[PDB]
Amino acid sequence: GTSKLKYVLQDARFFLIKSNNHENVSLAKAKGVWSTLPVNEKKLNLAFRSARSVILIFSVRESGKFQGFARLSSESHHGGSPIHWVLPAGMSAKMLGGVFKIDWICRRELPFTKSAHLTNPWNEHKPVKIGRDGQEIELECGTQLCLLFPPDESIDLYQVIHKM
Repeated sequence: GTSKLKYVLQDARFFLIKSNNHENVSLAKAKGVWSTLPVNEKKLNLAFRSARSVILIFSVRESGKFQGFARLSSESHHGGSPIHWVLPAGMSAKMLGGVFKIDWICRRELPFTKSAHLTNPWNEHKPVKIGRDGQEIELECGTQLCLLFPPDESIDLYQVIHKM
């Protein structure tokens, strides 16, 4: 192991990402990309310039779990190959912001039952599973949450460390 993970998480910022379907998290895991609505895009871009690591912690709505976490490797950008997200009903791709490149740190899941002792001061000290898409997670809560995930032995944090 956990030592390189702790190094990556040192003074990181953390954001809760809520997806309405597994297809979008699967696409993000395969392609190393994420896109969000402009209100969250602006916050993530500010954070990316502001901290050594910005960590996105993903949860599919109604799943009762987190599906993993990843680190921003870029600010948002436009003009690339279109990602075929499964968009919510009535949503258009034009409504989205740009695309963030992300490096996955853990692709394993964590059930909410394992994070019940962690509350987020920035969301009224509600359990950290609770929050709108884009809710920032306070440093200590987010660090402890990420350390709860099962180790993902497929990932080598050496290359992510060099991006810091």
